[PDB]
Amino acid sequence: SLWQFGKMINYVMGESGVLQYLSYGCYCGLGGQGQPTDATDRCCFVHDCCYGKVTGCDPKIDSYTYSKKNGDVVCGGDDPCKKQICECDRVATTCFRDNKDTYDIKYWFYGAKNCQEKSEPC
Amino acid sequence: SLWQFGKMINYVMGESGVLQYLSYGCYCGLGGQGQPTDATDRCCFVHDCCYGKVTGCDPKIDSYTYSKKNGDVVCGGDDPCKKQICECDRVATTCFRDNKDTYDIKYWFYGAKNCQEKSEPC
Ligand SMILES: *CC(=O)c1ccc(Br)cc1
Ligand SMILES: *CC(=O)c1ccc(Br)cc1
Repeated sequence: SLWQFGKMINYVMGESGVLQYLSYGCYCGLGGQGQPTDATDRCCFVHDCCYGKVTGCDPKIDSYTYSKKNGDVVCGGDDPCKKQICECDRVATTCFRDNKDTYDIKYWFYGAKNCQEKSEPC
Repeated sequence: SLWQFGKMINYVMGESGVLQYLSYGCYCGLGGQGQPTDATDRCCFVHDCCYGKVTGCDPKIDSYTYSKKNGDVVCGGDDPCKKQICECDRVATTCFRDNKDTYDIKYWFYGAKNCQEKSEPC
C-alpha cells in the first residue's frame, strides 16, 4: 500500500524523505503525462510502467510482506500478485539513492501545464 | 513558503500528516478547479481564496517567522505582508483537526479527470 512505500522511503533517505519526493517533474506522484525532466524523474517513469502489469490486486490500498536486514530491504510472502507490488517499490528506492548528486530544486512542485508534449512509449 | 506549510502540518497532525493532506479531492494540491467534494476539501478552497488577497509578496517562495506557546502555533516578525501569509497557514491547520471524523480513503489521491464542472467563485 502507499502507507508502506512512505515508511520505506524514510528508512533509506532520512527524516525529510517523503516531503522531497511526493511531487517532482512530470512523473513523481500517482499517474502522469508527457516527457521526463532528468535522471530522478526517469526512476518514477519506470515505477508507473511496473504498476501497469499488475492484474488481480490494487497498488494504492492492499498490504504486502517485507523485512529489514542491516540496511538491506528484502520482499517475502506467498501470494504472487502482492509480492509483485513489493518488488516495484524496492527497485525505485535504490534508484533515488544512486542519483542524489544531480537532484535540482527548480523541478520540486513543477506543475501540469509544462507537461503538454507527445507522451513517451514504455 | 510551501516547505514551512508542510513542517507545520506534521507538528499539529502527527507523523503521517504530509502523506495524508498534500494530495486530496479537487482543491488540496496545485491548480484547483470544479466543485469541493466534502468538508476537508472545503478547508483547502477557503485557504486558496485567502492567498488571493495578498498583494505585495509571494506565498509559494517567500519565508516567514513563527514559534510555539502552551502547545499552540503563534505568528511573529517585523514585516506586515509576511505575517498575513503565516495567518492563512495557521487557520487551515485548525480546520483539518476539527473535521477528522469525516475523512474518506475514496478521495485520497483523487484523479483530475473527475473535476471538470464549472468552478465555484470566491
Ligand atoms: C510510482 C511513483 O513513482 C510514485 C512516486 C511518489 C509517490 Br508518494 C507515489 C508513487
Ligand atoms: C491552500 C492549500 O490548501 C494548499 C494545499 C496543498 C498545496 Br501542494 C498547496 C496549497
